[PDB]
Amino acid sequence: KWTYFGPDGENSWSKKYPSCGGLLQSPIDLHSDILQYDASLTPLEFQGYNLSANKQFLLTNNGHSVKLNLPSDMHIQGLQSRYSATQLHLHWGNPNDPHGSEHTVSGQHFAAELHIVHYNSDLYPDASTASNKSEGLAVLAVLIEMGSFNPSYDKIFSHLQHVKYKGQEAFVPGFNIEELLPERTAEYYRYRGSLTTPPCNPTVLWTVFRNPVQISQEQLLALETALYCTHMDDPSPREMINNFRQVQKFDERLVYTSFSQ
Amino acid sequence: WTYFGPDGENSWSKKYPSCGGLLQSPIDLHSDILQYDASLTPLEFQGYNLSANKQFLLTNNGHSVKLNLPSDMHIQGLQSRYSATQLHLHWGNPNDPHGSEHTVSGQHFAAELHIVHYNSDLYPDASTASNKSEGLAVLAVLIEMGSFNPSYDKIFSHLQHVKYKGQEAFVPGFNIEELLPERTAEYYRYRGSLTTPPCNPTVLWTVFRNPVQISQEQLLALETALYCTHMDDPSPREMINNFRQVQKFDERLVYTSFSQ
Ligand SMILES: COc1c(F)c(S(N)(=O)=O)c(F)c(NC2CCCCCCC2)c1S(=O)(=O)CCCO
Ligand SMILES: COc1c(F)c(S(N)(=O)=O)c(F)c(NC2CCCCCCC2)c1S(=O)(=O)CCCO
Ligand SMILES: [Zn+2]
Ligand SMILES: [Zn+2]
Repeated sequence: KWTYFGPDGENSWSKKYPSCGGLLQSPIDLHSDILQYDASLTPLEFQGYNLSANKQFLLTNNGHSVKLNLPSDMHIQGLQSRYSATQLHLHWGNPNDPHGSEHTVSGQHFAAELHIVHYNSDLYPDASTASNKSEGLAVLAVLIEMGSFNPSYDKIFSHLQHVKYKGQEAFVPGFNIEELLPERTAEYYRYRGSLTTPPCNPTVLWTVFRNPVQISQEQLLALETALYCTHMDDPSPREMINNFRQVQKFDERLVYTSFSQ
Repeated sequence: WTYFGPDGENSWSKKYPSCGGLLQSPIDLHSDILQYDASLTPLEFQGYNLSANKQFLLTNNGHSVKLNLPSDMHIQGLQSRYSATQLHLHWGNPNDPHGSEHTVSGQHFAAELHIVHYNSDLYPDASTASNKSEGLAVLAVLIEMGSFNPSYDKIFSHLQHVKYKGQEAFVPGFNIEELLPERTAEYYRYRGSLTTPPCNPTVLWTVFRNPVQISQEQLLALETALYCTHMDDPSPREMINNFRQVQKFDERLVYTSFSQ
């Protein structure tokens, strides 16, 4: 029953989910004082991201976000283990305040954020097993700005009126997930953190790409208005808006960058 | 309660339920939520010129450094008189010297001064006022780096004597209005909360628009002089990063006394 607003909102998550009050929490504000270049942060390789358009992938409203399941033959390499994709999802604001990224850059929110969740498939047989192990998860984050219409993101957003309510599922034809990534993916921020939702496990290696992508105001409005956190038959409906966590204290961490300027 | 580890701000709501309730402070003061309000006339700071012949208690309470203030000191210009009770500060650390509580357009200032007052027309003391309607009013001064500030030094020159939790020192009276910035007529105003436990949503906030300056050495002194542990603690903890993260603030406004 955790939420982003009211008595079950984020200042209360730790009452039920102790790690949400623990160390290494995400998201964070990316600002100069805590950035340090690291020349070892070489480019990731995106393997099997080009999903067949003749296949289909499950889109689910889970009550907290909209997620797309991804196949385990999709991987990132370049890490010291190979990590396999498990799902992607988004975080966003609301129609009257389209400023719902989780990470901030120099104190500013972007309109939204995409997360592509992977797990260490060298070591673990599924993401649920990996999720409570050190470096078990690797999440890629793409900052999203209001801008031009994005046909690639629309391959997801065009299905939103079919997963309006919690528990609903739809199919999305495959497409090349690398189309959701920004330019110059070799340029990224890297840090050790956590899930940004309960149970807040501090088991995530985060990669936030330096450059944002754009989606239109109309795409953001669809994202911000189509979805509910509640079931179709709930007599107390709740709009799925503002589903981002506030940024967290650093706890002495630095953020490492693959770019020096 | 603390500002880190297991007893840090995400856990305050366990013992202090209002920390997970409504109207929480601090917040980001940013353009899209500001609205000019002509009713926001200047405050008057009365009895702020504290007698040099009196002394005022400075404490390290393990969370900040606080200076007790006398109840004859008050704000005029609100519907009720709000009498002073104490002032204190919030700051970051030398590696990231940006520890204000409020932010402006997403940016932290170096530090922030709060002068806490209570509604003495309605309530007999600050403790009684603290959980009641219209109970508290806090003035906030944003602090940045710049030239040396002799007035802030009237406080900071005492910090070494309150290095550890529980320690105290006496500060001779001075003019507290010297701690306020230029053009105090220009301010942000909103209804919010204490930024520490118990987080009561009973604070009328006034954040002055313009910051003050202190020197690099003054800011470093503030950031390095104090511990949040008692002197005999075999595991000392520096008092740094003693600010709360900004809170969500949806479907409201911060009112401004200025439009331009
Ligand atoms: C939108 O919610 C998120 C979420 F925000 C994040 S984030 N931002 O990447 O940390 C997630 F990683 C996940 N998924 C992970 C899947 C792999 C491991 C299994 C445990 C859940 C984590 C999810 S979730 O949709 O699955 C809901 C999890 C509720 O506990
Ligand atoms: C540094 O801690 C603060 C503090 F941050 C704030 S803030 N930022 O102005 O909301 C405070 F107001 C207070 N003092 C108030 C005094 C008047 C009412 C009695 C209850 C305590 C609030 C204090 S305190 O040093 O006294 C510690 C209180 C722990 O409960
Ligand atoms: Zn996420
Ligand atoms: Zn304060």
